[PDB]
Amino acid sequence: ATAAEIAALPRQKVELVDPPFVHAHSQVAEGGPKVVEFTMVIEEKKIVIDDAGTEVHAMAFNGTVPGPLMVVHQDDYLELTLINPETNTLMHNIDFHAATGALGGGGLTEINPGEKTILRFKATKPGVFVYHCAPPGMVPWHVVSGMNGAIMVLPREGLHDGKGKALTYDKIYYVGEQDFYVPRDENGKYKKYEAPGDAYEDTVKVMRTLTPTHVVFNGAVGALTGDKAMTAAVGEKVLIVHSQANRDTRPHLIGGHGDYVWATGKFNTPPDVDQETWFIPGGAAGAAFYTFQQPGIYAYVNHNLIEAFELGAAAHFKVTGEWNDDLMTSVLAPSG
Amino acid sequence: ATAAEIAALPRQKVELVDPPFVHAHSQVAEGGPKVVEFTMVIEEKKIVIDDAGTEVHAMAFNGTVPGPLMVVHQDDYLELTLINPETNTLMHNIDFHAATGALGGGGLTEINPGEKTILRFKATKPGVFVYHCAPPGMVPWHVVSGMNGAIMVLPREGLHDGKGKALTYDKIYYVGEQDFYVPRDENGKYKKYEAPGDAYEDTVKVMRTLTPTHVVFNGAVGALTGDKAMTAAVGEKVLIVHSQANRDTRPHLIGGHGDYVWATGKFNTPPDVDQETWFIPGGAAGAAFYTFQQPGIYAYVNHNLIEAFELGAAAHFKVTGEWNDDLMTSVLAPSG
Amino acid sequence: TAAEIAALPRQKVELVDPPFVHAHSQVAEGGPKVVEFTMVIEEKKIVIDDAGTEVHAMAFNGTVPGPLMVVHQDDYLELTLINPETNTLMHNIDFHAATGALGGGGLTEINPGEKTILRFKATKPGVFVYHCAPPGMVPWHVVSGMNGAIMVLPREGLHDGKGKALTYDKIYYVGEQDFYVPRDENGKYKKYEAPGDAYEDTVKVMRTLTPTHVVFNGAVGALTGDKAMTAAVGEKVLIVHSQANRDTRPHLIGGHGDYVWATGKFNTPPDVDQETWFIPGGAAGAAFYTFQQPGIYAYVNHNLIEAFELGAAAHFKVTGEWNDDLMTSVLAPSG
Ligand SMILES: O=N[O-]
Ligand SMILES: O=N[O-]
Ligand SMILES: O=N[O-]
Ligand SMILES: [Cu+2]
Ligand SMILES: [Cu+2]
Ligand SMILES: [Cu+2]
Ligand SMILES: [Cu+2]
Ligand SMILES: [Cu+2]
Ligand SMILES: [Cu+2]
Repeated sequence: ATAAEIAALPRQKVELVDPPFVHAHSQVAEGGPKVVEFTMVIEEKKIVIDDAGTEVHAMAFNGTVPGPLMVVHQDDYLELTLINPETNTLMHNIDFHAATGALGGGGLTEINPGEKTILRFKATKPGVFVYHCAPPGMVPWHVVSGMNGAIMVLPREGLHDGKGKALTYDKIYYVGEQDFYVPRDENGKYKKYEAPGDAYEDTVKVMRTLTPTHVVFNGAVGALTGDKAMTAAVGEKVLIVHSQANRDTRPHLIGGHGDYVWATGKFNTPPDVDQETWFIPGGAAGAAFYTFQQPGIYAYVNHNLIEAFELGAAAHFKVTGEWNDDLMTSVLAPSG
Repeated sequence: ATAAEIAALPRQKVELVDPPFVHAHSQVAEGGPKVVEFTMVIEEKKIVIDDAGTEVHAMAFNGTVPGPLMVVHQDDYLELTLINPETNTLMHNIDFHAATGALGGGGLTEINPGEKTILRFKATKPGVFVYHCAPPGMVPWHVVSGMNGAIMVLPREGLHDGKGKALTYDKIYYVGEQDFYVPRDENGKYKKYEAPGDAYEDTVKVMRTLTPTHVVFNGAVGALTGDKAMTAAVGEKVLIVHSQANRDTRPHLIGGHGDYVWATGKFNTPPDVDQETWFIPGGAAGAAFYTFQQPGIYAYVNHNLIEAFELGAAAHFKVTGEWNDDLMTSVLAPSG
Repeated sequence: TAAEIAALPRQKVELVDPPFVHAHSQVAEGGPKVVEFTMVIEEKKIVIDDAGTEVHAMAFNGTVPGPLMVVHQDDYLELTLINPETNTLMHNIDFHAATGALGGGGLTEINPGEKTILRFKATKPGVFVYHCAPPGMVPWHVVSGMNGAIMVLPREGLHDGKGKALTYDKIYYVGEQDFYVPRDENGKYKKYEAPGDAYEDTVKVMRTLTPTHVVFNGAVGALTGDKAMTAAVGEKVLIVHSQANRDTRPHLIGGHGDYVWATGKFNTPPDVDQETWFIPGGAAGAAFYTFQQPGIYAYVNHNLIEAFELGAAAHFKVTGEWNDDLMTSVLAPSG
C-alpha cells in the first residue's frame, strides 16, 4: 500500500486490559484493513514474586508482567504509542517479532525517560508473536526483568483447523511465562535492592548459570490461582495463548488436552492435535484450543514438574458443569 | 455411552510385562470397544542405578522404572486397579495424560498405604501418553523417584502414515527415560539413606538445580545393554515408544533414523519423516518407526551427548543380517 | 547392480570454510554421482572470546564447525578423512545422513598418521549433522568443535508444502557450538599444554550441562561486525543451522523464517511464518527467508542470555530500499 492508501484506512483505538484477560476483539475481522492504535506506558517497579517476599525490579509494559496482549487481524497495521515516563531510570524500546525491519521496531523506538515514540507496522503474518524490550548491550537483562508480552494477529476469517473448518473460541486467556534470576546472599536468602541498576551485576551472574530461581506465570508464584484462577464451563471452547521470550517451556493442562495446538504459534502452520504436552521455544508464543468436557479444578503447568511445583510455573482453571462418568469414573473409591 | 451400554461391553484382563517389552496386543482392534482391565501394585523399593552401586528409593508402578506400557485401542475403556500395599510409607495416585477429568485421574485415586482403588476412563484420543503419580504438594518428587510410565492408545485401524498408508510394526519396545537427582556428600560421592523420607530435603536441593546427576533408560545406566540390549534384524520394522515425564529428551538411533516419528506422540498428528534426532518435551511420550537396513550394533541415545555418554542415556540394539555395501562401504580402511 | 554403482561418475569437490558453502546446483545436474570430498583433521588452540580464552579445538578441515558438504538425494558421498601424524588423538566420523556402522564411525577410526575413505548413499533429503565419535570419548570430541553438517538436496531442488519451487539466491551455514571451558578457583579460564591435559577438568564442566560459551563459527562475534553475513532486499536466503550436542532456538531479529524445515528433513513439510524455530541437539535445520527491509539484523539463539551473554549472536548487513508500508516511525523518540 502507498502512504496515501494507508492514510485513508479507518483507525480504531483499543483499550488494553491486564493479563491473563484480553481486550475486546472480533475473531473474524469487522471490515477491511485498519490502523489499530494502542498506547503503553513503561513502569519500572518492584514486584513480589513469591510468598517469601522476594522482589524483582520489574520493567513492565503497561505496569504488568507480562505486558498485555494486543490483538489485530492480518494486514491491519499496529500503531503503538510507547511512553517512557520521567520517573523511570533506564532507556527502553520495543521489538515486535510480528514486525519486519529495524530489529522488529527496536531500532526505531529507543526512548529515554521523558520520551515517547509512535511505531507503525503491517501485521503481514497470522499468529501469536512475542514482543519485548531489547536495548543494545542490555537485551536479556530487560527481558528477564519482565519486559515482554505478546500479540495475536488473527486471520481475517478467524481460526481454522488443518482442514479449513472454523475454530471459534468462547474465551481466551494469555499466560506469559517468566524466568527470573534473583541473587542470593551467603546464607541463601534472596537479596533486595533499592534501584534497578543496583541489581544488575548480581543478576547477570545468576543469569549466566542458565538456571532460573523462579519460573512463574503472570509475574509471581501462584499468580493465576485463587482470585485469579481462570474459569470455564463444560462445553466451552477456550484459547490459551502462552509466551516465553527467553526460555523454553512445555505447557500442559492437567486433566485436559490441547485439542488443537499451534505449537509454533503461526496460524498458517497447521495445528497439532490431541496434545498432552506441547513445546514453545524461548523467544516464541504458542496457542492451544480446548473444549472442556469435565468440571472441577485443573492445573495448567510447564511440565518440567520441578519448574511447575518447585519454581512457580502452575496456574489453575475452575470449571463448572456436570461430571461425565462415561469419560471417567471411580469404579472403586480409595478404600482398605 | 450410558452406564447400561458400558456395563454390556466385553471385559479383557491383561497381564502386564516389564519394560522395555510390551504385553501382547493386536495393532488393529479385534471387535468393538472393550473394557480393558489392568492391575498394578506400587512398590517403594531401593534400586541401584549405576555400576558404582548408587541407590535410589524408587517409587515404582508394578515394581519397575518406568512403569509398564498399557496398550488399548481408541474408544476402549482402560480400567486400572491400583494397589498401595501397607508396606509402603507414602500416599500415591495416578494421572493418565490420556484421560479427561479429575487431574487425569489423580483426584480420584489418592490411596494411602493399605488402600486400593479402581479407575475407569475412556481412551478417546489415539497416541502414546505419559502416566505418573502426582500427590498434591509432592508431585515432582514422586515423578523423579521413578513413578511414571506410559500407555499406547492405538487407532482401531492400527497405525498409518500421514497419507493413509498402513504402517505395521514387527516388534515394539518401550524406552522410559528417567532423570534422577541424587544427593552427594562433601567428597562428591552419592549419598545413601535408610528411608525414602530421609532423602527428601537433600533431593529437593538437587532438583532445584534443574541438573540431573543421572539420565537413564529402564531405570539404570546401561540397563538396555549386554544381554539386555534390544534386538532386531535387517528388514525388521520396529516401533520405539519413548517417554519422559519430567524433562526434555532428543532421541536418536546412531547408525539409523526415525523413518516416521510421531514426535508429539499423537497419531492424528501426521508423523515427521526421515528424522535424524527427534524431540520429546518433558511430560510427554513420542514414538518412532524404523525399518533396519544394516546389521551390527547401534546405540539409541538422548543426543545431548553429555546426557547420553556421561549421565547414562544410552541403549544398544543388536541387529542380525547381511551388510549392505550400496548403503555404506569402507573404500579404504584406516591405514598409513 | 554392482556394475551400475561402479559406472556412476565420480566428481571431486573443493570445500569452502563456513559460513560459506561450496559450488553446487539446487536441482541435480545429471544422474546420481559419487561426490568426493577430502578433509584433514586439525588439533589446534583457538581463542574463542575477547579475554583470550583458549580451546583445544578438534577441527574437521581446520574449522569449527567443519564445512558443509552438499550432495543430492541418491548420490553417494565419498569422504577421504586424514588424521596427520602431528595430531595426538584418534578420530573418526559419524554422518547422521548415513545408514550403518554408527553412521560411519565404526569404519573410520584413524590414529595420527592414518587416513580412511568412507562411501555412503545419501538416501534421505535434508540437512544432517556429522560429528566425530570415538567410543568412550564422544561428547569430548563433539564439544571440542569436531562437528559440522551436510545438505542432501532433493534432486528437483527445494519446494514448499504445496509443491511450489523455492529457489535460494544464496546459502549460509551457521554451526553453533557449546563450549565447556574450565576455570580456576578465582573464576579465570584455565589453559593447558596438550588437549588431554584438559580432559578431566572439562568433563566436570560438561556434567553441569551449562556451557561457558555458546558461539557461531567457533568464537564470540565470529559472524558480526566486518564478518556479518550479507543480503539485499528481494534476495532469498537459506540459513542452515546445526547443533551437534545441545538444543538451540534460532531467530532472525527483524525478520522471520518464511519456510523452516525445523527438523531439517525436506520430506517433512516446512513450518511457515516462523518467529523462532527449534533445533534439538544432534540435528540440523534450515530456514528460507526473503529479505524485505535493509539494515542490520541480528541472528541469534533466542535464549537471549545464550545470545548476548554467552556468544550466540550473528549479524546480517542488508542493502536496499526501506519499505514504509511494512514499518515506519510515525513519531521518532522525542520529549
Ligand atoms: O499432568 N500432571 O502433571
Ligand atoms: O550419532 N552419534 O551420536
Ligand atoms: O528478536 N529480538 O531478540
Ligand atoms: Cu526495557
Ligand atoms: Cu526477540
Ligand atoms: Cu507416588
Ligand atoms: Cu502430568
Ligand atoms: Cu575427534
Ligand atoms: Cu550423533
